[PDB]
Amino acid sequence: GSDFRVGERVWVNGNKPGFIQFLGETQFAPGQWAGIVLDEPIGKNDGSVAGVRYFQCEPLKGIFTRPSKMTRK
Repeated sequence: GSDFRVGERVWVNGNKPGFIQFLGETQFAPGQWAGIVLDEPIGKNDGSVAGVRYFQCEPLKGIFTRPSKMTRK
């Protein structure tokens, strides 16, 4: 009903909660991406990929996902 916004609480596939820290295109892949800081350290990065920073968080709490792979509740 409404587009995602920075700061929104989201649930990534598998029902992993996090907050949106980045939205848009990135250098590592085409299309739209969502940079999320997860509640749990089950992520893959600190908000950067290949030395390029999109956002910042603990090294194991950041992940980038397609907006289609996350939902609100």
